[PDB]
Amino acid sequence: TGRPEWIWLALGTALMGLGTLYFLVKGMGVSDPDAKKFYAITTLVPAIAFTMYLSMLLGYGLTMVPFGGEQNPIYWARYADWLFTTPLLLLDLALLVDADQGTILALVGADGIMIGTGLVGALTKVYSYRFVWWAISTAAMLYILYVLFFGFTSKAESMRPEVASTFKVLRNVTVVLWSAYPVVWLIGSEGAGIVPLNIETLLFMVLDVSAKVGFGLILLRSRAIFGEAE
Ligand SMILES: CCCCCCCC/C=C\CCCCCCCC(=O)OC[C@H](O)CO
Repeated sequence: TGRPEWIWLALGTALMGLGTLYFLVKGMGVSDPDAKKFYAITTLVPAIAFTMYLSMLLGYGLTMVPFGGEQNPIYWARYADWLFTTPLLLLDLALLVDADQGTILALVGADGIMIGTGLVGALTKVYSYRFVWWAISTAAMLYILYVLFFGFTSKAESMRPEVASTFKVLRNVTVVLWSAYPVVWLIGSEGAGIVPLNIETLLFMVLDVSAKVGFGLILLRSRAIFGEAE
């Protein structure tokens, strides 16, 4: 409670934990193999985020990085979370549209580059270089968003209508929410430092819960997750 952002870390921990438990209960008894994949991916996402939020709340997922002549508090646990949860969210989208394996690898690999370069930027001690890493990570994000809109055209013709509808909604949620992350980083403690760490933590908490629990609620309530069966 010594760090003002503790309240948002505590709320994030609670919301990710509750979301995990809800998805775990909701997925009980699901037998359809396709739906099992979506429940597994979508329950793992907030479960991982729960552990990383808790690690930030308890102080383990925080480190001090010297730059700008200050000791800057950097929550590195965010990147350990996103390293696994962001490819999993992309996998949800890719499986919906029955993406080619090559497209899945392009997405997951670009996503690993996005998170890894974000982590390097977050830990870099030379201030100006932090924004070089931010730019590379943003380029990887833009590549991901490009694929989400322009890499699935060969699947549109054979796509079930409920699949197309749910994918379109989830893709729009993804573009809007994922785009905000580089902005928050750029203006917050890890970039220019014009927004204080407590407001940055609040912003990432709203984004994370929306991108994980909100996204999951939309996906797991849809008929698109079930194979077409009589
Ligand atoms: C001047 C620096 C130039 C280098 C900047 C690199 C840094 C990372 C930037 C963007 C991510 C690149 C993602 C690379 C993954 C591309 C995979 C691919 O090409 O997939 C095509 C295939 O047809 C399947 O759809």
